[PDB]
Amino acid sequence: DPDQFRAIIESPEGAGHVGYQYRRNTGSTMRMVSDVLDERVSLWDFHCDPSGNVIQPGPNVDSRQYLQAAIDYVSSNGGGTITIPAGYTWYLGSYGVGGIAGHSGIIQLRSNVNLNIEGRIHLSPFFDLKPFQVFVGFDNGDPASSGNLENCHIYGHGVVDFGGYEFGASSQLRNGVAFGRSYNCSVTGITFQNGDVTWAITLGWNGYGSNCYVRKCRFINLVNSSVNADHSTVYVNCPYSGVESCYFSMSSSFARNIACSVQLHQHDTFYRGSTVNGYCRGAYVVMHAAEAAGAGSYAYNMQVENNIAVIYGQFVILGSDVTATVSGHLNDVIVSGNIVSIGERAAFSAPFGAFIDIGPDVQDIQRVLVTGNSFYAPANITDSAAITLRANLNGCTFIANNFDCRYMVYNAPGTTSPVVQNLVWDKSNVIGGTHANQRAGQNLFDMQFASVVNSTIEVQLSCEDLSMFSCILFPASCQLSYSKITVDSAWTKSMSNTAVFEGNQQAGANVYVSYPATVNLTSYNTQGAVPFFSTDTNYAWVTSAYSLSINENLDFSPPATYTNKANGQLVGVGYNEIGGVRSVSVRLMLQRQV
Amino acid sequence: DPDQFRAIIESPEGAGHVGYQYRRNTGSTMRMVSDVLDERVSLWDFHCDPSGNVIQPGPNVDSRQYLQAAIDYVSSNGGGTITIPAGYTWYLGSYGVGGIAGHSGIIQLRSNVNLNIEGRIHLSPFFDLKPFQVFVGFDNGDPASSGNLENCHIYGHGVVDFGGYEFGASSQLRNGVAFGRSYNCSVTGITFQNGDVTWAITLGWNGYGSNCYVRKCRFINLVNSSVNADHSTVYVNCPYSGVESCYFSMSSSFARNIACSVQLHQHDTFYRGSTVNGYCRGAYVVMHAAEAAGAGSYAYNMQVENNIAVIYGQFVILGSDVTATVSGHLNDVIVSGNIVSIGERAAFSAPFGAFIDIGPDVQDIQRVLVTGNSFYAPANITDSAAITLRANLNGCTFIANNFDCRYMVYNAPGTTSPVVQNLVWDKSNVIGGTHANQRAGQNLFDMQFASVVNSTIEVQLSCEDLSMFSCILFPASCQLSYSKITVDSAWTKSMSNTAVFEGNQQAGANVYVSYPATVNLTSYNTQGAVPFFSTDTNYAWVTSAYSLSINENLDFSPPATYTNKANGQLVGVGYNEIGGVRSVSVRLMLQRQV
Amino acid sequence: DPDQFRAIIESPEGAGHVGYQYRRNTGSTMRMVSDVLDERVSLWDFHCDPSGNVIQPGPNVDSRQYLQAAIDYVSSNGGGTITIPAGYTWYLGSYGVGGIAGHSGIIQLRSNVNLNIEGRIHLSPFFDLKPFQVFVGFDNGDPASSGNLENCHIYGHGVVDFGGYEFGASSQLRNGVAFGRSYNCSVTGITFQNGDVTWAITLGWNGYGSNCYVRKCRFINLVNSSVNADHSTVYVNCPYSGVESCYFSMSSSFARNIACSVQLHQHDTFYRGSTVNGYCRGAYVVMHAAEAAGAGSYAYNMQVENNIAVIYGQFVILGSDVTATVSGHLNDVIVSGNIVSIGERAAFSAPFGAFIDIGPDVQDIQRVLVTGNSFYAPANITDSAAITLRANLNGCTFIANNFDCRYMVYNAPGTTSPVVQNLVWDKSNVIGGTHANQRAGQNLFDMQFASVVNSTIEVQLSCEDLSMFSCILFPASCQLSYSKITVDSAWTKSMSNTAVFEGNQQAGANVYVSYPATVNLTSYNTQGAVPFFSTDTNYAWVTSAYSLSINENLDFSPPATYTNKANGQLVGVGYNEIGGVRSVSVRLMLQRQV
Ligand SMILES: CC(=O)N[C@@H]1[C@@H](O[C@H]2O[C@H](CO)[C@H](O[C@H]3O[C@H](CO[C@@H]4O[C@@H](C)[C@H](O)[C@@H](O)[C@H]4O)[C@@H](O)[C@H](O)[C@H]3O)[C@H](O[C@@H]3O[C@H](CO)[C@@H](O)[C@H](O)[C@H]3NC(C)=O)[C@H]2O)[C@H](O)[C@@H](CO[C@H]2O[C@H](CO)[C@@H](O)[C@H](O)[C@H]2O)O[C@@H]1O
Ligand SMILES: CC(=O)N[C@@H]1[C@@H](O[C@H]2O[C@H](CO)[C@H](O[C@H]3O[C@H](CO[C@@H]4O[C@@H](C)[C@H](O)[C@@H](O)[C@H]4O)[C@@H](O)[C@H](O)[C@H]3O)[C@H](O[C@@H]3O[C@H](CO)[C@@H](O)[C@H](O)[C@H]3NC(C)=O)[C@H]2O)[C@H](O)[C@@H](CO[C@H]2O[C@H](CO)[C@@H](O)[C@H](O)[C@H]2O)O[C@@H]1O
Ligand SMILES: CC(=O)N[C@@H]1[C@@H](O[C@H]2O[C@H](CO)[C@H](O[C@H]3O[C@H](CO[C@@H]4O[C@@H](C)[C@H](O)[C@@H](O)[C@H]4O)[C@@H](O)[C@H](O)[C@H]3O)[C@H](O[C@@H]3O[C@H](CO)[C@@H](O)[C@H](O)[C@H]3NC(C)=O)[C@H]2O)[C@H](O)[C@@H](CO[C@H]2O[C@H](CO)[C@@H](O)[C@H](O)[C@H]2O)O[C@@H]1O
Ligand code: NA
Ligand code: NA
Ligand code: NA
Ligand code: NA
Ligand code: NA
Ligand code: NA
Ligand code: NA
Ligand code: NA
Ligand code: NA
Repeated sequence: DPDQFRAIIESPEGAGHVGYQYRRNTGSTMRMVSDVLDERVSLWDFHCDPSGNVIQPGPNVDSRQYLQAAIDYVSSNGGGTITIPAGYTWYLGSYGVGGIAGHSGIIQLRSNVNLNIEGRIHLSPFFDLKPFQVFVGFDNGDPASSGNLENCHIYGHGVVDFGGYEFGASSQLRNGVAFGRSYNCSVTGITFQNGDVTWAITLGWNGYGSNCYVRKCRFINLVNSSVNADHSTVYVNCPYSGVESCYFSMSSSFARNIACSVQLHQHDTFYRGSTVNGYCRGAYVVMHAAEAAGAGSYAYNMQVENNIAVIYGQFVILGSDVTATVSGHLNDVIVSGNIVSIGERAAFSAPFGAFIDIGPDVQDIQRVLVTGNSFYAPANITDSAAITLRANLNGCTFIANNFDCRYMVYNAPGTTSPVVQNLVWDKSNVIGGTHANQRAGQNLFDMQFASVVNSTIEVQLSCEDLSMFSCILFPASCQLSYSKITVDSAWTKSMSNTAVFEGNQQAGANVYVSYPATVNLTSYNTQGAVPFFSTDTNYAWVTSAYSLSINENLDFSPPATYTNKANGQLVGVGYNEIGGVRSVSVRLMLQRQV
Repeated sequence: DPDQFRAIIESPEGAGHVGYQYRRNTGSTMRMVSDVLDERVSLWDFHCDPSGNVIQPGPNVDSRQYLQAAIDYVSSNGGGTITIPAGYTWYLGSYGVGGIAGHSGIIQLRSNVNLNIEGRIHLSPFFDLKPFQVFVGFDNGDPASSGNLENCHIYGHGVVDFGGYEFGASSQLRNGVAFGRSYNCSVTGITFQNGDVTWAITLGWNGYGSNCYVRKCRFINLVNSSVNADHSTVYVNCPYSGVESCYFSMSSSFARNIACSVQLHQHDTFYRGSTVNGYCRGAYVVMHAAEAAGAGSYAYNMQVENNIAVIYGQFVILGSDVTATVSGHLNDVIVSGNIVSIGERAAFSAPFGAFIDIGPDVQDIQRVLVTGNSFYAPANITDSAAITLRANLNGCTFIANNFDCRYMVYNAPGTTSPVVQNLVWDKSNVIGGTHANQRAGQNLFDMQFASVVNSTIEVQLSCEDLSMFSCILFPASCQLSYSKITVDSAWTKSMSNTAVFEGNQQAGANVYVSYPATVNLTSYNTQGAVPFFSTDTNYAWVTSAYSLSINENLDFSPPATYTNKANGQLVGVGYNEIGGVRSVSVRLMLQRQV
Repeated sequence: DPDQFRAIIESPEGAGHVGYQYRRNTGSTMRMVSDVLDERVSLWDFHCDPSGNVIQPGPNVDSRQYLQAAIDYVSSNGGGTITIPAGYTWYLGSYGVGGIAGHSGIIQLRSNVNLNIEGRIHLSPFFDLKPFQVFVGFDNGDPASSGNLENCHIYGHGVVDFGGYEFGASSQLRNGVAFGRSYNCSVTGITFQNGDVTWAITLGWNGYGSNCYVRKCRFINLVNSSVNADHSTVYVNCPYSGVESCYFSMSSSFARNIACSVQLHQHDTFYRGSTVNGYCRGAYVVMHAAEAAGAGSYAYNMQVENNIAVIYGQFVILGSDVTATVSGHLNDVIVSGNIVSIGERAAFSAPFGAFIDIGPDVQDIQRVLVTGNSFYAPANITDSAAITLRANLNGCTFIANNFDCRYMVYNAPGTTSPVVQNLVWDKSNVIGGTHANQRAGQNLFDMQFASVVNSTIEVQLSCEDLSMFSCILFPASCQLSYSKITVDSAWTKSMSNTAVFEGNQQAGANVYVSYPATVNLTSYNTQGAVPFFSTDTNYAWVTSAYSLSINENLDFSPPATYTNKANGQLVGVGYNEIGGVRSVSVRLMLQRQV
């Protein structure tokens, strides 16, 4: 049948008739060529017209149904990896159908079906002014009724290009990859670019999912208009999941005001080793009660480490909230090894610059460690703080950071009156000098709170700034109890005010406080050991004080150390070599219970 | 010969007769189809019966000999990568033969032969109740006589499933990958699951090997029975080797009592960026003298950083030991950036909770830096410590950590009496408040040692805990010399005991100590400058003291500062505006040589 | 035409006549075998003689033109990935031509053309004694006229072997991969070995380039002769670029004196997670004004974290410089989590050992944070320092490090006289004890500078070292102002000198200083409250002092605290129970404005 043989060979079954054995090894399987070819699969195997003839991709070709067919087919065989070939741009030109339609989905991902994107995937103008989620892992329009997406990995050296199209309306949503209720899924190596989107990738769905990761990806120019309501490049909404070694860049002015790189919203999540430029915000670390279904109502074991950022707003934002029925809690957080600066901008030209923000809208944030970070803002940016503490806080600890910005602790007066507990600012935090001389009328630690309890503020300057009103100021409206507040004397000799308690709160029974002050004293006339007393009676709270001044006199000396008396004078015993009433003005370290 | 031509084409040599040139490029090599196919290799090329017909894998098919044949064949050509295809589960049903038999080996790995596991590898019930090591890189039953395994990489999106089978006896061993005397080997991307094993991966053999790594792997439910004697998921037994970005999870109760994620046992080894849940222990960092053959008897440059863990026992365990002939030493260790909690459990229901443990069974551990970590244990877990110091220590330094647990330093009285040198607890360690009010009868730093030398403990509270017996207590049995022990006054005003030296050890010539105390004093009756003396004679050791109390009196003041006298009284000079014997009880900061 | 059919099949077009459809799927594209084969490409498709017959690689075969042809061809189709097959060594035996010739180039890389190196690439002896750059991404002999290289990735399990050939002359250059003006390029997984080269990889060109990375690579024995002038394994000369998780090893003696692992020379660059053995230096972090064209004249956001190193010289070297026209600035640097030791060597046998060096040859270095690192040098290495501060510094901050070496701060007297600003050494830096008893004639902090301003040095010992001359010494030639210098008393009771100011600089108006001293005092004879005065008149600068000694006497007590008098005596009020002139020698804490 040698006519039939030639016909068979040229037919689509022809490769199934040509035998093969690996490297002529007689111990190897006797196969057909088609068997070996069938070990791999690409978009070319599905990118064909109804008569089976291949179609070249391009801007007038909608590749969506072909990729979907490929995905569908490989899913039917228990999975595999589909290559999107290099050297070609594959345009997407229509919405998907079925369970992804509720999500404005283009492509449905399926379990165990990996995409090796080596070429480029580009959105056609069909999508201009419309919502879209390019890859969707949900299988139901209602995520609560969705099955899971498992073991789906997107990787390669290729690109997803969003076509530069602006949002049509603020209320729209746009996404690159929504993995859905996603278990062991990942994106590695891909560049996402040239868009106006809400997110590039989302992981999980309200706590459902596990072991999802974004690694070695680039995210470039993904906000481009004033219509875009909000952008967060990666939203991590399942536990045991994270972002590592990624690069995030924006150029748009709008991004400086609206864009965040990462959301960590479930327990055991991380954001590491990544570089951010041009964004408003670095990361939110948040437990929303509305997202607590899959993994509980606590966000714990949250890690933000070893990132590099230039931002215009706030680096890390901490928060939690409630619904009628569920209480969200954020605890057990570490922020460490990050090097962050506020980019060159005018004061008040973007959201208030901060390393840590305690974001408003019942919060419960505690057990946070912020350690071994650097923060810098240029000297003109009045709105820059180590922490903007703008809502209730139940604990945050700062150790061994270097903060070089306008404020250390700040909240705006007569906005919120946060209730503050367990704010620990260790003496090993180094306060930079870039804003020296810029602080007229300002308090370095401006404690504009309802109350402060169980808190520690150990102020240590590293250079002079005599422009500042005070190192630390508590308004009379702020209650202060069971706290330690100290101001180290270095670089403070010429300051009129070091610590200010406008409500005399430092007299509290369990307030432990020390700071420098200038005190005028007068002695009795007695020759010999002689008392010196303060002229003012403002010191009923002082347990001891000691001299920070030299004694220019030969004929007498004031006391080295002082106690107080019931009338609020200080008193100490000096020495009159010759008698006479003495009158001196001395710099003292005032101490209370320390 | 056109009959012969058709026959040739359908034969196993047929692809070797069909010509090919890349993309019709006339400058390309004129090849045959078989040449291009021979560029890749899969298990399908060896998974055949004796007549060459392919065999489908499945639970009634033992794939072992076929994979071994593939490995053997590729090794003969100088190496390559064998694909274990996606969409299939490949069952292993028998032991291997030869040099791996001594190791209970299933598959022998060979140098330069990589395995790309995209499908699933599952153990058949043949292995129920038996020992096994799935992949073995030794080529001799005696590892000391083994050749090396070099340049062998196992990677992909696939899975090794251990079939859920329990151990048959405690004395058995079970492993996933033993690389052997392994140089430039790695496992990346693989999920190891559903087992009862000793290890999932071991790297090296008693110091022999180099540049072995486990990256982006998952390890899930690898302990399931009470028979399992001990589990450590990755054992690193060669230098210049490590674990990074991995995920470790257990669900079994037995795992909470026996399972550790990593062993770092040779120099220049690391454990980074990984997430652990459900394990007893995080990592051992140990030099066993018995393992010192390949790389010397020092474990140095050991790094445990930026991990996330929920454990039930101890995070990092430090140790070393000796044989008759060889002395093991552990030095130059860093533990940093880790965020760790003891999981919800009853007190004493698992091994004692600790961030650092100094593990018993001559140790030599020194030059350890523990910095910028968080640790948390729930308030009910009495058995929780920043360090359980249960064997000899030659040095460990703690700086800028946040420890929130029951004890800071602990050892059980009348177990061991460790000899302690160079324990440094810097003031920048922040002590959390979760266990406040839980510490009746307990010492926060319970120094239950034979001796303490060249040590620093700078206690700083961040909130009150008046339940505790003391901040720090030394029993009379503990010698204390050439040390600094300080208790900051903040939050201590109402404590009866701050530091306790049951053997009066704070009087030592080179002991530098300060802590608060209440002292009753009486003055002479003299008007004017007047001495006040303590009623008790317990202060022969005090170099100075100063007031931590206000003076409620108008008519006199006690001294601000005090020295001592030979009889052990304190003495200072106050001021009697009017004469009369005065009697006061004051809170003082007692100081010795500081 | 069945003769023609058989002929066609055996021809190079034969595979283009054999039909295929994926897995017999009738919905799949009807293709030819050649179409599926054309989805991949290897060196075999170009490694052929002029008649198209394949050539086997080997030491007598020059593979260069064949690889270049492959690269060229794939570039023409918009890119792809070329495999360099496993199981073969591919020798390079000649220079390339054209635009790479100016760079001594062998292979020209092209945009979007990736190289998957699974086999070995070896240099033939043609290259002995000659310069070479194996892979070059420039397209012009003058880099300023070069186009860019974009989207080029080199990866796999293979090896580049430099053939062991020595340099022929010091003035020559040799490189593995020069990416050129390189945007989104990377090298992953490759081992570079057995050479005498200047660099293994360079990224960027004078600030031009972006998003270039070296990951999971090994670099082994890349210096082997005394001819080699200088070696730096990776030179990062574009922003948003870095090195992570790499391994660097040298065995040569010459490497201990000349070799550095990484250069970070542009903003937003990083060096993380890597292990170094046998090198002189870890990393330079430098802004050269001569390299400022592409990305500006500031190196900012520079990160060196979580590395492991054994080196013989300096870990991190900081610098900047100028040209006639351009000023380079280095700022916003973090160095954190690194564990580093000086390898076993004789004192002065290699460049001076240091954790941080401020390298000479107008510098501008500021806003540097050095935190949470360990450093160790063996006790014999006299030339070991936490910082060698050998050129001008505008700021560096040290917090919570553990430095165990001979010096903390050092500069050699009568070499440079650096101008120092904003040097911050926080009290949380722990000073190790390995060099105790080795410091005869040495100052632990040897402040051999022109001047020191706005600086903080808080010395805290952790053990005794009475061998040292002083803890800190300022020569009379060093101006000191607006600074804080403190020496904690612990472990200092027996020291003759703690802080030394050879120019009496501690008297400065804005110098804040405290340290211990022994002081002889004499009292008046008066019974009762009685003054004690120092016999020496060296204390005009002291604001207060207090006792660090016990009082062995019953009949009197010296003052607990002292002030001074205009003549430079100290004075305080003690108590004579019985009268008589008293004479005591006491250890005091001397304080000035603190
Ligand atoms: C851009 C971004 O992520 N911003 C963060 C805030 O997130 C919140 O606003 C977003 C605005 O885009 C999201 O809401 C929008 O999308 C919702 C979800 O889309 C639906 O469900 C999807 C699964 C389908 O595919 C879609 O087709 C659609 O059906 C939609 O319901 C909203 O109407 C719309 O506005 C974001 O919603 C979350 O999206 C993730 C990712 O897709 C998804 O997994 C979640 O299910 C979904 N959550 C919920 C509850 O629906 C929404 O959360 C974020 O709130 C803010 C955190 O900071 C604030 O709150 C802190 C705690 O009080 C406080 O401290 C802080 O100061 C506050 O600013 O951070 C970013 O702004
Ligand atoms: C599970 C685990 O790793 N536990 C750690 C302890 O390791 C020790 O016990 C293990 C129990 O499973 C291992 O011993 C077992 O296996 C030995 C080796 O198997 C043989 O050799 C292999 C190469 C072959 O393939 C096998 O067929 C067989 O011939 C076997 O000899 C023992 O009888 C058996 O109990 C573990 O042994 C090491 O295994 C690694 C990995 O396979 C291998 O590379 C080494 O060669 C082998 N070492 C030796 C010396 O044989 C064995 O080390 C670990 O000791 C402990 C550390 O903490 C303790 O010690 C500290 C220092 O004193 C102390 O501070 C601390 O408090 C102590 O708890 O940590 C885990 O428990
Ligand atoms: C080995 C190394 O990298 N050493 C570091 C120092 O770099 C400087 O010396 C190098 C010696 O090899 C390089 O100069 C050499 O190469 C130059 C460039 O080659 C040319 O241009 C290439 C693009 C072509 O392919 C070549 O064919 C050739 O045309 C050449 O011009 C020089 O003559 C030659 O000596 C190195 O030069 C840089 O090389 C990189 C990587 O290839 C390239 O991207 C740059 O363009 C090129 N730069 C310049 C300006 O040409 C050259 O920089 C390095 O200077 C030192 C830093 O520390 C010192 O300076 C600090 C600041 O003052 C100071 O604090 C510190 O104490 C100092 O030691 O670090 C290493 O030693
Ligand atoms: Na929807
Ligand atoms: Na905390
Ligand atoms: Na209030
Ligand atoms: Na054995
Ligand atoms: Na240490
Ligand atoms: Na004892
Ligand atoms: Na050149
Ligand atoms: Na700094
Ligand atoms: Na000078």
